[PDB]
Amino acid sequence: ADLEDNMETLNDNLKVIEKADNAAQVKDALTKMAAAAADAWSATPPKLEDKSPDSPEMHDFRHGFWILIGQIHDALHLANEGKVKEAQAAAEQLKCTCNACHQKYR
Amino acid sequence: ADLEDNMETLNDNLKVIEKADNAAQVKDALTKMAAAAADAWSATPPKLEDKSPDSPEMHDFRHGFWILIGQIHDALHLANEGKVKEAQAAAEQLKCTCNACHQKYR
Amino acid sequence: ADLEDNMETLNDNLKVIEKADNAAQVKDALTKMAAAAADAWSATPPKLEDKSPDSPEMHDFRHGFWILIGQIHDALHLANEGKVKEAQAAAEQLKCTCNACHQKYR
Amino acid sequence: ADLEDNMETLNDNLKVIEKADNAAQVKDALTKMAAAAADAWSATPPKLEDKSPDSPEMHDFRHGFWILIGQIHDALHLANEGKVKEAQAAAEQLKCTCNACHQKYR
Ligand code: HEM
Ligand code: HEM
Ligand code: HEM
Ligand code: HEM
Ligand SMILES: [Zn+2]
Ligand SMILES: [Zn+2]
Ligand SMILES: [Zn+2]
Ligand SMILES: [Zn+2]
Repeated sequence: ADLEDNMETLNDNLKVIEKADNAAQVKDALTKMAAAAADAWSATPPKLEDKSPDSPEMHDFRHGFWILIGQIHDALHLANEGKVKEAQAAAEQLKCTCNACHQKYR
Repeated sequence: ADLEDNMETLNDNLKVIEKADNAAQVKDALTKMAAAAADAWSATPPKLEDKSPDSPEMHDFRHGFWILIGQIHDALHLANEGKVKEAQAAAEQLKCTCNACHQKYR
Repeated sequence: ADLEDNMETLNDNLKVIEKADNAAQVKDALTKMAAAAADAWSATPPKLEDKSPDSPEMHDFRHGFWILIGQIHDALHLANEGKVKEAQAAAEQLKCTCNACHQKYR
Repeated sequence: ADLEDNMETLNDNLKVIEKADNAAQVKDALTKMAAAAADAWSATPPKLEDKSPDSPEMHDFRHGFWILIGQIHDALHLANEGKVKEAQAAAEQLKCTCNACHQKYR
């Protein structure tokens, strides 16, 4: 659905990964994050409402999702390999991307 | 919207890139493809209708979109640098990904 | 060592993947390709000997190795998950990048 | 050459990026970092000397370099586009990867 709901599922599932005991829990959480990130692709954030869909800001905004999506992808492979700690570490590294976009556009 | 519509916009814009004379045309077409690929993320193809969203087939199906999205991302950077020929070559390389998914799931 | 030798190991191991019966064989081959691709990074091809290391051609040449390295990395994740067929398909998709560089610079 | 020398050039060039006033400076520094990261690929860190090259630790160590290499690649596209501030931000995000590997293996 909307940007806020997608952001909520990203946040909820990042916390799930942080507290996870097994690979299945991490895999499920990352799958849901992948779907939320993909669904958020086309959203226009409130702070960029006055800007063109083709503006440098909107391109940069969408670029952040490219980065997040790529990171979720790789973290899911690590989880699929049963590498819980490695996948959790990869999910922690996702935060740098979360935080970078929030700093600019939230 | 639906899978078929997203595939049409992928195909339309790939052709635009092949026939393009300037970077602006390639940039615009790749941007459209990126949106279409992200929107297609969550779709269930007709041939996998009987399968679980968590089946090996559906994970592999979605994985192909991860690959496509990554390739579109890189091609847009080359287009942004004004490297028309390089971006066109990158777009041609996308076809390997198109064809690979079609052969399995179309 | 030298570009030719790295290319030999890339080609040899690609063929090993094609003929492989299990994931261990694919994993081993892809690990060898990863090392060869990384070692090839800083090589200057005969056809670009007259060009500056900072030339558009040399940047483009190195870029092709980034692409190849990224694809080997993902294919190895698939092999690590025991997805032999998927990893073999991924390795087949590597050829598009092999061929693209050879057409321009070999 | 050796791991320590590669780390020095990574560190020196990261600082250059942080203090840079032009895209050319950032481009040059990122190119050097890419070469150093590629060269570090096959190194065995002192803390993993008693481990097999096929150990989980060595796989994870090498994985960190793939991640770094991917991020340097993206950052260089941004610099090539003349987006100094975006490239500098991308280089800052590299630190997350530097720091993550150091915490585990330094
Ligand atoms: C896993 C990574 C991420 C997490 C955990 C996350 C989490 C959140 C949370 C909890 C909110 C607040 C929702 C609310 O109550 O209003 C939010 C808002 C927001 N996020 Fe993220 N986020 C992530 C990645 C990103 C990325 C990559 C972008 C941009 C590329 C982004 C852009 C935004 C924007 C623009 C808002 C404000 C939404 C609004 O006001 O409607 N986020 N995020
Ligand atoms: C740029 C690359 C691609 C192009 C140019 C392309 C093009 C097309 C076209 C023209 C159609 C027929 C649409 C119609 O009239 O019904 C189609 C269908 C389809 N494509 Fe793609 N495609 C691409 C990428 C992909 C990828 C990466 C996947 C899988 C991950 C995929 C999966 C499918 C499926 C499952 C259908 C069947 C849709 C249906 O019958 O309802 N495509 N594609
Ligand atoms: C997995 C894919 C690849 C395969 C199977 C492959 C295989 C080969 C083979 C069989 C040769 C000729 C044999 C030799 O002289 O050693 C060669 C040479 C060469 N390759 Fe590739 N290669 C691959 C990837 C690449 C990529 C991505 C690039 C560009 C970035 C590239 C650039 C070159 C160049 C410039 C030569 C000529 C070197 C010379 O003759 O001194 N190759 N490779
Ligand atoms: C751009 C990111 C990075 C920067 C700026 C950086 C910088 C440094 C510096 C300044 C040192 C101390 C000098 C030395 O003794 O080598 C060092 C050491 C080291 N780094 Fe990094 N590094 C980065 C990335 C990484 C990554 C990704 C890994 C692992 C995947 C890693 C593993 C190590 C190890 C094992 C040492 C200790 C080796 C030794 O000195 O005996 N570094 N790094
Ligand atoms: Zn990975
Ligand atoms: Zn690129
Ligand atoms: Zn993958
Ligand atoms: Zn990018």
